[PDB]
Amino acid sequence: ETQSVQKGIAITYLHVTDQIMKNRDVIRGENFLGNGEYVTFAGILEANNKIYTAPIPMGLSVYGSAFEDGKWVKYPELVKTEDGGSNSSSYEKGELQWTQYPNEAWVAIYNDENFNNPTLIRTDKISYACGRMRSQYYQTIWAADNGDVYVFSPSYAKIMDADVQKTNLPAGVVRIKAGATDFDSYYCNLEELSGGKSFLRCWHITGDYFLLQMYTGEINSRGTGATRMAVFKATGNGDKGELYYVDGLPEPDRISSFSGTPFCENGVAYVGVIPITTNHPAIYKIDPVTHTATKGLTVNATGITAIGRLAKDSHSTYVVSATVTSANSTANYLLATSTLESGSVTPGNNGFETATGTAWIFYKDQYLYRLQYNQGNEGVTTAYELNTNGGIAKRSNEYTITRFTTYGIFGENIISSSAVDATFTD
Ligand SMILES: O=C(N[C@H]1COC(=O)[C@@H](NC(=O)c2cc([C@@H]3O[C@H](CO)[C@@H](O)[C@H](O)[C@@H]3O)cc(O)c2O)COC(=O)[C@@H](NC(=O)c2cc([C@@H]3O[C@H](CO)[C@H](O)[C@H](O)[C@H]3O)cc(O)c2O)COC1=O)c1cccc(O)c1O
Ligand SMILES: [Ca+2]
Ligand SMILES: [Ca+2]
Ligand SMILES: [Cl-]
Ligand SMILES: [Cl-]
Ligand SMILES: [Fe+3]
Repeated sequence: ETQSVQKGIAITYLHVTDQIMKNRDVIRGENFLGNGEYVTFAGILEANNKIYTAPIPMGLSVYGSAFEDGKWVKYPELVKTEDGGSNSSSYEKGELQWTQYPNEAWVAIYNDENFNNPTLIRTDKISYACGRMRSQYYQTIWAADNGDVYVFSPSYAKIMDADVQKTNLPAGVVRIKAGATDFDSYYCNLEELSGGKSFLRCWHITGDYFLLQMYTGEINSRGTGATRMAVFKATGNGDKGELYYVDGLPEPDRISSFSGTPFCENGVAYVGVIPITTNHPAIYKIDPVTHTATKGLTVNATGITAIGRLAKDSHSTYVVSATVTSANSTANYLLATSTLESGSVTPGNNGFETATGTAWIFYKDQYLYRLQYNQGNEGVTTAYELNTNGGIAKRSNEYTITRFTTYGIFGENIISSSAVDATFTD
């Protein structure tokens, strides 16, 4: 029995009720899809009492390229001859970086949070189903309210250097009917409807409506120009899909960024809009039925990084995470407000100072979890709630967690994941 370093998939659970952190045994990532490559999970989607994730191919590890004298190497000219690269895309000699099979998408369906015996299904109609920004892999699989799972691809691989690693498929969407175990016949080419544009990430709003953060020009590694929103009605136009750019937002050349995860309530989506350069961020309400946006709460801070609701007994409030960035520091404030649609909030008092967070997740209206990314080192997390006096309070337990590149919720577990180096037997 021979042990060696191989690629695995790490899973971290934050149980919200028991307030306990667990690591799963690392899942073997090598040859996850049957072609030798290893994978990164993108998204943890709860629907139909199951977990859906997109196993995003990463190419071949050093172990994978060497395995049985290059068995898995389709394009040997791409195997790296020396260490190189930058940031989370640094590579080592012997790697084959990024997938050799860009013209397909996989989805893994798991019966529960123990992540055993996945149903793995493939489509050749779209490229892999994630968005990309730096190290992070953005969820682009989402469930309509009836349980149908829509699988979106922005065709990020079209920007790969080598022809054989670029996808030739336009950004598009496919479907897994609720309770089905394979894709059905649905397909929507989004570039045909969008004016040739793809997207950075997307989310579910309500019903069969989804929100897409659209590019003004070509998709790119830095996310430049991801400054418009569109509403996608999946079953629109006789089950062919319909895409409408959102009206009422600032001009794209006036938007610096959007806040990251929308807050959905009563059939609409609230999103923070951070303008370039006196102009303060504000929360806009996006009505998917009319694809219209209206300006609401103003946030007197640098940016907005989370929007949600917290409650305890008879108390409840909206909560807006606001960043305050100075020349020498970056601070974060949780701000309580009774409305997202008028007025303003300012740190300096109902605010509560926290560390900054790479990702913020509301668990229902009960808890707010902060997840911090730390490059190659370990991530960090803390959690917040409303006390019995309706004030914002920090939860007792904090955690050091494995490096993560995606996250989601299933049941009472917040789940985070990444592709790791790990020892495996054989
Ligand atoms: O605040 C943050 N970073 C901070 C701190 O980081 C830094 O000072 C530097 N970084 C790292 O050293 C780094 C190191 C690792 C790991 O290091 C280990 C040692 O322990 C090695 O042994 C391992 O092998 C592993 O590699 C992973 C990372 O992620 C890293 O960043 C320099 O970076 C920058 O100056 C900017 N960064 C960027 O421009 C940037 C750009 C990309 C690009 O993405 C494109 C698609 O979008 C294309 O695909 C390109 O191919 C790819 O290059 C990817 C990134 O990861 C980026 O950071 C701004 O960032 C920051 O200054 C932060 C926030 C959110 C998410 C993140 O990932 C962050 O880093
Ligand atoms: Ca749902
Ligand atoms: Ca401070
Ligand atoms: Cl629906
Ligand atoms: Cl409101
Ligand atoms: Fe990085």
